[PDB]
Amino acid sequence: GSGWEVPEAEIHRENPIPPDARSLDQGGVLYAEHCVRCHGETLRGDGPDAHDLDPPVADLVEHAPHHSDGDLAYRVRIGRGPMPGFGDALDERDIWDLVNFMRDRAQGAALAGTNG
Ligand code: HEC
Repeated sequence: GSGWEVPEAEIHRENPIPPDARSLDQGGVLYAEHCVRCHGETLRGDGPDAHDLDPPVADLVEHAPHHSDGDLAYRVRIGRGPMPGFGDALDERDIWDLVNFMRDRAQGAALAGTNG
């Protein structure tokens, strides 16, 4: 590969899980279980292990609103650089809620609080 390997079809596959209690609460658990070590708690790359990798962990806060549910989901599923694909360990519910958590927090930090 030479970057992001994700099929456009699955990019438009919006995770069939309503962003709410289960997505955000449970998603936070799966997030703090795995993602925080590189993407951090504030989705800004606050991860301690994010300093011993090669590719940029990216500012999910800004990245997530610009990306689609399926796109982000597939990357957690199959992997994205130094992060292994969790699609074999985690189920759809785990990853789908992860994306909802990511999307919600990112958009919340992008929109709410910003007057410009
Ligand atoms: C360090 C080993 C990581 C852990 C742990 C997790 N992620 Fe990650 N992620 C990492 C990198 C270096 C990158 C970018 C590499 C690239 O090819 O661009 C990413 C990217 C993502 C993305 C896509 C964001 C974007 O490219 O705009 C998503 C959606 C993502 N990561 C999700 C994610 C989740 C849910 C994790 C916990 C289960 C997680 N990552 C852990 C590095 C690392």
